[PDB]
Amino acid sequence: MLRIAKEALTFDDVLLVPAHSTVLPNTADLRTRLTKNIALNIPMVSASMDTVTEARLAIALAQEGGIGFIHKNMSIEQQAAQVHQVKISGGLRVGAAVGAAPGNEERVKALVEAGVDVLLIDSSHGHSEGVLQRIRETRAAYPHLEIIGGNVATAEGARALIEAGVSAVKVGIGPGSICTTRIVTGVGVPQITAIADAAGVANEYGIPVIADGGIRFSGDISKAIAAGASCVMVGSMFAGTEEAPGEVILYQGRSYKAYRGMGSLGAMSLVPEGIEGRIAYKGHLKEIIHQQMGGLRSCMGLTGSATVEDLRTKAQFVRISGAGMKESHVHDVQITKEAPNY
Amino acid sequence: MLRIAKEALTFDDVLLVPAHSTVLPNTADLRTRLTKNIALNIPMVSASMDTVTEARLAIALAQEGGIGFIHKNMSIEQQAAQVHQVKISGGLRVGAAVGAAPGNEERVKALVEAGVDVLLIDSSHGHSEGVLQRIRETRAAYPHLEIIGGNVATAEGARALIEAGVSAVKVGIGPGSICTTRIVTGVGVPQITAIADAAGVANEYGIPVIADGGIRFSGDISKAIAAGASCVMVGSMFAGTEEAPGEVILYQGRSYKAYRGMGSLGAMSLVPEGIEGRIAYKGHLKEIIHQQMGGLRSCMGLTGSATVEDLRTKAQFVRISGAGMKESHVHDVQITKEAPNY
Amino acid sequence: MLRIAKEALTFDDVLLVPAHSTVLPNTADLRTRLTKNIALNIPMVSASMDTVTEARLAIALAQEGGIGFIHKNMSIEQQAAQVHQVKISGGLRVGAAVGAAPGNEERVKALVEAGVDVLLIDSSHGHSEGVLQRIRETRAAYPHLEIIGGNVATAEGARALIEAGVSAVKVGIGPGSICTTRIVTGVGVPQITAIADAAGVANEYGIPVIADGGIRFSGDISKAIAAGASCVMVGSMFAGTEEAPGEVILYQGRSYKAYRGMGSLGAMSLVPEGIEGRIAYKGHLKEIIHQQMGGLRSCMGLTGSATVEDLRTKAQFVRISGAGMKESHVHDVQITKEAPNY
Amino acid sequence: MLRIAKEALTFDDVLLVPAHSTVLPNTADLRTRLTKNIALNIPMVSASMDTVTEARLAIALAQEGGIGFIHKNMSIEQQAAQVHQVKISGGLRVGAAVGAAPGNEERVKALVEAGVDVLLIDSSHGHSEGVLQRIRETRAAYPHLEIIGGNVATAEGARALIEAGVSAVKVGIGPGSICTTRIVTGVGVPQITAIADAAGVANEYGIPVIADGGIRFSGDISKAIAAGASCVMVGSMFAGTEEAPGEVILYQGRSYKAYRGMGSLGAMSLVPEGIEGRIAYKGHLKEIIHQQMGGLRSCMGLTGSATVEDLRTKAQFVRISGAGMKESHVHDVQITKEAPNY
Ligand SMILES: NC(=O)c1ccc[n+]([C@@H]2O[C@H](COP(=O)([O-])OP(=O)(O)OC[C@H]3O[C@@H](n4cnc5c(N)ncnc54)[C@H](O)[C@@H]3O)[C@@H](O)[C@H]2O)c1
Ligand SMILES: NC(=O)c1ccc[n+]([C@@H]2O[C@H](COP(=O)([O-])OP(=O)(O)OC[C@H]3O[C@@H](n4cnc5c(N)ncnc54)[C@H](O)[C@@H]3O)[C@@H](O)[C@H]2O)c1
Ligand SMILES: NC(=O)c1ccc[n+]([C@@H]2O[C@H](COP(=O)([O-])OP(=O)(O)OC[C@H]3O[C@@H](n4cnc5c(N)ncnc54)[C@H](O)[C@@H]3O)[C@@H](O)[C@H]2O)c1
Ligand SMILES: NC(=O)c1ccc[n+]([C@@H]2O[C@H](COP(=O)([O-])OP(=O)(O)OC[C@H]3O[C@@H](n4cnc5c(N)ncnc54)[C@H](O)[C@@H]3O)[C@@H](O)[C@H]2O)c1
Ligand SMILES: O=c1[nH]c(=O)c2[nH+]cn([C@@H]3O[C@H](COP(=O)(O)O)[C@@H](O)[C@H]3O)c2[nH]1
Ligand SMILES: O=c1[nH]c(=O)c2[nH+]cn([C@@H]3O[C@H](COP(=O)(O)O)[C@@H](O)[C@H]3O)c2[nH]1
Ligand SMILES: O=c1[nH]c(=O)c2[nH+]cn([C@@H]3O[C@H](COP(=O)(O)O)[C@@H](O)[C@H]3O)c2[nH]1
Ligand SMILES: O=c1[nH]c(=O)c2[nH+]cn([C@@H]3O[C@H](COP(=O)(O)O)[C@@H](O)[C@H]3O)c2[nH]1
Ligand SMILES: [K+]
Ligand SMILES: [K+]
Ligand SMILES: [K+]
Ligand SMILES: [K+]
Repeated sequence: MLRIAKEALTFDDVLLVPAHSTVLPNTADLRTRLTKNIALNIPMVSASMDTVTEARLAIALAQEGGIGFIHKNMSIEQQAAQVHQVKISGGLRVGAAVGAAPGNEERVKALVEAGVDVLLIDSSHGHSEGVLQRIRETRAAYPHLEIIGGNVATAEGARALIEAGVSAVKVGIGPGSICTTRIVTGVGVPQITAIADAAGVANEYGIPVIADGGIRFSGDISKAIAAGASCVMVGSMFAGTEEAPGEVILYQGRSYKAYRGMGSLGAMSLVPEGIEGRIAYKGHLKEIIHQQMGGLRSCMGLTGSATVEDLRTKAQFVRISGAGMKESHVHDVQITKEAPNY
Repeated sequence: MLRIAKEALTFDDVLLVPAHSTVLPNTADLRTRLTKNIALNIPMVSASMDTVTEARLAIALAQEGGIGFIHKNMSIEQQAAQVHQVKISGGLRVGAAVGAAPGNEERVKALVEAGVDVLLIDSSHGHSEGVLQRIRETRAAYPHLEIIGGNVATAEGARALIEAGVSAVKVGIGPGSICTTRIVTGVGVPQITAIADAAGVANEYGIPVIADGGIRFSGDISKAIAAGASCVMVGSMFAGTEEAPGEVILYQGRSYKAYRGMGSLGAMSLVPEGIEGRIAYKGHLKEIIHQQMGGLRSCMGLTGSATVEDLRTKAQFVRISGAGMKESHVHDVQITKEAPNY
Repeated sequence: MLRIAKEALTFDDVLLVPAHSTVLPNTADLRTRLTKNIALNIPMVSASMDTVTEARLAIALAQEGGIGFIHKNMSIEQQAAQVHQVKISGGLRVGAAVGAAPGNEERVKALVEAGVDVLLIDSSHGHSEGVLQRIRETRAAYPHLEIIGGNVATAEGARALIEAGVSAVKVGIGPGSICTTRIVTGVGVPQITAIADAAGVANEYGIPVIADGGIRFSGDISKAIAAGASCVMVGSMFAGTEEAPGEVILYQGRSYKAYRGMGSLGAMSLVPEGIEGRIAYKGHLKEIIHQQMGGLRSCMGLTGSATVEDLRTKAQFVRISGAGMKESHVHDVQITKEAPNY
Repeated sequence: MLRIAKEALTFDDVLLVPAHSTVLPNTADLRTRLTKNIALNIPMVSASMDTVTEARLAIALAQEGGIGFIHKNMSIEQQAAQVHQVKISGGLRVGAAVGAAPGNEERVKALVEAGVDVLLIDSSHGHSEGVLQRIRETRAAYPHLEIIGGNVATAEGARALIEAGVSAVKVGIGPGSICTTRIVTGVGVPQITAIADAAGVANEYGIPVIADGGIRFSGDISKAIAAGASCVMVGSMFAGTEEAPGEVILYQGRSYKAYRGMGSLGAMSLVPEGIEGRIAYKGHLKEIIHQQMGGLRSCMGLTGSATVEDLRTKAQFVRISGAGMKESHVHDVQITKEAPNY
């Protein structure tokens, strides 16, 4: 009577199993794919959010081997200009977002004319007739444009996007840090299972999966890749960097920047699907990426994964309980110094 | 040796799976049934509680497409008068509660004479000889009166109520926010399983199930409907509105109203089965309903549920762990603004 | 490789399922057995602890239909005198504790001479050669003395005690509120499973099981009985009453009494297996018993259990998750008044 | 699609089952093995950490029947001198650590010349070509030197170490109190399962398993042994003792010592895998060992384990839920005095 499809898992439900290794962290190969036609030197892309990615962060991230997605909460002229600013900064790639609603044809044309490398239809509605037909329309108009459609969280959603013509499948319905879709609507799929379910289909086509949302610690990047993702999209992890939009706010001896959902009231201007918040100031993006990729390298040394494909297709998990996750964190000790990756 | 019937689930144990959709939130159809003979434009009814539903809230709720149940903690004359006040307010429907104990015949007669649309026998003892024979007596005296009996939490309880002649089955033993039945007695069934178990029987008869208690967020409304309920009954979600009984209380810069169980000592005047509390002031009921139904509409857009029946009979769940629920909430960020639906 | 016998449950893992009922709380029959030869009017006995049971509480409890166990942390003459004081208070029954170590023969003789109704060998070592041979020695010396041996937590422990000649089996290794055996030693069995496992054996002999430790709320009493216990032993629930030993301590506007484990350093005067604490002052034992038995009566009304035997042998459980237990408690509301049973 | 090998358990997921006993705590035999050739009078060894083990603690621990591992964060001359200082203190055994990287030949030679009893290659990379070939090189150079290699967390890791020539297998990837490997990398195995998996292989060879990390309470020592370990390695439990390195720090009326991971930035001088912290001051190591071994003795009395081998090979577990662990701790009472083992 209760129509329950299966028990789905998230990052804190699993750990990666150490295995025979010939890999040292400094020899690990971090290269991967965003699409069949767009390679990345590291498996990180930035969220299309108004508190994460404008040209400044997109440039810095691309210089580190990732790609940024310029957010849609600005005029067409402004967004095209940001794309152009990244493109003229010496051989760098950039993406840009547009919404799922009809009437974005002019915006897409302007972004393409500005040299955008990949268009994102930025939505939770990947498995909808509207988004699928938007993808088909876009693929007709731009036969050689790399396209990522709305997010999905299932095998059938991934298949539908692929059949519509996307270049990569992005996975995540409500796992975001600043996000309340799952609470407001009741809808979502724990992210590890969501990634694996999508990958089971996408792998058949050689189409990359992008794991979007819920990444808190560098270890979550490893887990997302092992679940089947070719790369991760992050908001919180990059929010609060110097390069992210917004000024640094001093409060009670500590520094912060604003970070908000794109379905928050502030971002939309209504029934919101995110909140408005503040996040500790992180310093420069370069050091954050170094910390995060250091964790992933150390993972690859422990799992014996020479490349991201090895991690993505060969590494094994164990299922854990809540006590297992409490043991994984610091426990039974007072932390006197905050570590740069914790 | 341990007589354990099965593992039962509640709202936070499950999420709804996104599916193919042709539904936009503004095209979703929220109409449903309270009984075979009483339709609702939205799937919400208010609790028969002395801190939730008197005529003022019953009127406002009926104007929004729901129905209120006037509580029993007042004299017969007062309760009939409240019913009458809702009935003369332009085409509005109303319910009213009576207790399970013998001797309520005069009260029932007065409520019927005042034009009550549906009588509720307001109790946790739906599966008891007393309540079942009270239903039979009432159905004999008023062959055309819509009747809802005591609450149940099982398939057999639902069957018994149906065989006694009820017009809808209401489900919930102790899930309420302000309620302690399960702690004081040890008795209850997690609400998602309770709803599904009742619905498995009630569906055979075309008899609506009402999911009563434990609804905290709009996403819980979606889940209750998908578990099999035609509509939800809420106390906490409407307590604290301007229209609910009681005055607004200012304390340390914030406003509150009283909210208490009907088995609390205060409400009964003894071994209580609820507590007395205060709840943040919510403003006008209209905006709360708009927020809550906005969440449900957004659910229906994501699940592809065109109607409440589609959600109730076709949408699928996934089982989740505690980590999955922590990911669903806001996490790893400081909330600087409270959202109207969170 | 990991020798794991099975997954064991405690009170918060389960709820009782409501069933057809002809029972009202005021008609429920609370009578039960402590042993085949000692009946109780209510299913409650007090812990043999120096912060719970001396003559004053033993008298008050016996007047309410239970039995107290006078603790062993006093001289032989003092303990015999306390027994005598309960016996001369008009037809009342009393128990008394002795430790498991050799050399307690004189103490046992003095307690028997004072008229003790039941002797408890007060220990966690029920399944030990020493305790079993102590029981055999005692049964030889006093062929008609009701005897309860050391605690057990397994079927085989219960069988061994029965074969040694006990009159009741007491179950509980480390579930106590003030107790640390499970943390210090790593040994124990979650109490619901422990009770059921013991009862599976004891039921074959018609020998009562006493559920000792871990009872926090009245609903836990219901659950212990449904798991197979004929009655419960409580420390925390009665500590802090006016009748318990110790003076009332005022601190920051609230009143307390001391409550400590019998393996705490304070009680022993070493490697302790309990702690020293304070518990809120509860008032008179009579009102506490009324609240606790009111909860049990309300359970019996909901489960349709006319007698304690019906609850003990017929009522069904459902297994629940942590979300199910959070729903059972008060949730999402501020408690402005503390209820007498919560 | 999700490559999940099995559900793995940690200390708080399990309890030991009481069994028939002829063992009293004072008759329990605590003797065990560190290697086939090195016996221990108690099953405790100290972590090779710069805030746990230098000569002073190594001497005190060896006098109590354990063995200390002098940490590697000092010059060769200094480390050899510390070894020598323990060796000349009247018949005492000592170990010493070296890192996994090439170029430690001189350090090993100096430690051997100073009389070290056992060499530890102190690493998380036990299952790596580098560590395995380091073990082989060392075994070639010192055919009669007791060697422990890098840590492992799997059956295959244990087999590989054994085939390379180790004298004991040490188990633990990231369970440490002050440690963040699992969070930073995503890699690890809950410690109870890790120990059992290693032991399943090591038992075939008669090779001891050492359970390293995650031990918080004395009951965890019992559980590690029952999972298959011959002895435990502890950092937190001994940090903060008078004999551990570092001065006592007074802060707000309480005393502390520093305790930090060996992958913390402070210890390494970078992407750290531990943190820097402070731990409450514990007093002299002798009393801590007495408390911890008192807990283990009490376990052995309850499980009927006459020897450590009996506990290690015969004692049974039950799986528990989070409610079972909450019952095991102190609950529902205010602790007015801190117990020496809690
Ligand atoms: N990945 C997620 O779980 C998630 C969820 C909500 C919001 N968001 C973020 O917020 C922004 C808005 O995302 P969104 O579009 O999912 O939020 P949304 O559900 O508010 O939809 C936004 C617009 O798209 C159209 N739309 C609404 N429901 C639709 C449906 N069921 N099918 C097709 N089209 C529909 C409407 O025109 C609407 O104004 C984006 O920047 C996105 O990244 C993400
Ligand atoms: N849905 C729930 O889980 C729940 C539980 C307790 C109270 N309540 C609320 O509190 C109020 C009282 O509800 P209640 O009647 O369940 O509380 P209750 O158990 O206190 O019963 C109230 C009255 O009904 C009769 N009654 C008591 N036990 C009975 C039984 N086992 N069978 C038949 N009749 C019995 C008695 O005359 C009693 O005074 C109502 O407004 C109700 O909504 C709800
Ligand atoms: N039910 C429990 O889980 C539990 C646990 C510890 C203490 N206690 C309470 O504390 C008091 C002491 O109880 P306890 O005796 O279990 O604590 P314990 O384990 O400290 O034993 C106390 C005495 O009994 C003897 N003893 C010790 N270990 C034994 C063994 N393995 N087999 C046989 N005899 C042994 C010794 O002489 C010892 O001094 C009692 O009042 C009891 O209620 C209860
Ligand atoms: N048991 C654990 O889970 C754990 C984890 C991290 C650190 N530590 C502690 O911190 C210290 C450093 O331990 P570590 O060496 O595991 O930390 P690590 O991963 O930082 O490695 C330290 C050095 O060993 C070499 N190394 C790095 N990765 C390697 C790999 N994949 N295979 C082979 N060699 C590699 C490098 O030269 C590196 O500088 C030790 O004292 C150790 O006890 C323990
Ligand atoms: O449910 C949502 N409501 C929102 O308001 C919202 N805004 C962003 N997003 C999504 O969250 C991702 C960022 O997540 P993290 O901060 O966890 O990296 C992003 O990359 C998006 O997928 C939203 N999701
Ligand atoms: O166990 C109970 N003790 C009480 O004192 C009590 N009062 C109300 N109710 C029930 O709780 C429902 C309201 O629940 P929410 O606040 O969660 O919406 C209501 O609609 C009722 O079903 C009670 N349940
Ligand atoms: O592990 C233990 N260490 C102790 O120091 C201790 N003292 C009492 N007891 C046992 O706890 C029971 C009382 O438990 P409650 O307070 O939960 O009712 C009692 O009835 C005893 O079974 C102890 N258990
Ligand atoms: O992940 C790690 N990062 C670190 O920085 C670190 N330093 C020590 N160790 C390991 O932790 C063990 C001590 O653990 P406890 O404090 O829990 O006894 C030790 O015995 C080591 O196995 C580390 N692990
Ligand atoms: K850890
Ligand atoms: K979220
Ligand atoms: K509740
Ligand atoms: K306990």
